[PDB]
Amino acid sequence: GSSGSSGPGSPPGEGAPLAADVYVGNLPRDARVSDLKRALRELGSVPLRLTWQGPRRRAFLHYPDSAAAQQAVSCLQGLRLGTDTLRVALARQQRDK
Repeated sequence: GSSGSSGPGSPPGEGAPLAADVYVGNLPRDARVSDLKRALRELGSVPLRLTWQGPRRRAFLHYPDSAAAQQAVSCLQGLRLGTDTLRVALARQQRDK
């Protein structure tokens, strides 16, 4: 074997909006909320609320607090349904009225 190095450094979580909403796009043609839910369940990534859209092919996971979200995301990452690789990433947008 061979090892002996660290790799610290993670997107801080203080001061910025407590937006604990994860964005999910690039869903199959006729994807089913279940398909996604299941994976989330087994992955212990079950949020309080989940907004799934059909014709729009989008999904929004609402976690209790940022922490909960972050942890989940890292896990969700990579996960894909079929051939297409779902586009999962913390929902962030600068929309100021």
